[PDB]
Amino acid sequence: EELQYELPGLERKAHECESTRPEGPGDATKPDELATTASVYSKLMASAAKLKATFAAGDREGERIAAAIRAAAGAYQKIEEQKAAELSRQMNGSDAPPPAAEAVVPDMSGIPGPLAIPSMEYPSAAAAADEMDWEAAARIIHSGDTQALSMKYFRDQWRDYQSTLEGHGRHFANPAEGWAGAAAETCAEAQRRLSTWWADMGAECGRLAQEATTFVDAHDKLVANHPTLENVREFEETEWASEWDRQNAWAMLQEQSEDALEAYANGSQIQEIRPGKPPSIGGLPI
Repeated sequence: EELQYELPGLERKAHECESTRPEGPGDATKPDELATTASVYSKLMASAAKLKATFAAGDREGERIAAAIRAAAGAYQKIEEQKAAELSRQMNGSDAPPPAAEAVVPDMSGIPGPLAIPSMEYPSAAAAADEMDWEAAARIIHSGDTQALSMKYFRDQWRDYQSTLEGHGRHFANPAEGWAGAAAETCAEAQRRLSTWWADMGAECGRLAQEATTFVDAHDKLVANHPTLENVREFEETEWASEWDRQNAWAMLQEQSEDALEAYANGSQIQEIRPGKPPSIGGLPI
């Protein structure tokens, strides 16, 4: 596979590899102060943080491929000068001895290394959630955002970032024009890895959104089935026929709360998002 290159084509490709990735998802706040809510929330935030840090490592790799491409181009530039010099000495009857042919493996030595992906310890829920009083729980639920709008926006943002990252991957998928040979194939391979990984990162965006969806759906259901703060008022303002009736009411509402919180604990269980690091290009042959 004979070595062919077009130096501007190599620039264009290094340049595409440096394409700015659009700013990612914003942050989010908890819908309420329930222990279950804090637990699921801190998990989703931890996944989001892990993804953002991972994406930053990805960026580093794009820049490394660019630098590798430019190192190649630099090497081909030297080859081009030698060939021209060699052709000149041959044509102007120099008859200096022709220089020895020495292959040159592009110099990678100044290219930045892979980016560290900081360790984040993933939060773990309570083995058995605390029992709660229904008025106390209604208060906690309804003093927050019973619509979990922040979390829902967070969910929307991550979901929609998936297509961004898939799009971003395509900056890498195509090999440079007019480049052929071992290095070109190696680099195309590295690009395919990085390009494919970005698409995987997009899919992880999808997975985080599904996890968030699972959470906000569960929270919606919690708000719907749990006694309301208005139920607290209504319990007081209601003229109860007898005290016995009143106590059965309290019990019923208490069991409503317990059942809703139990369903919330179960239904909002989510799984850790563990994205793999990006591929790191090595160095090109010659």
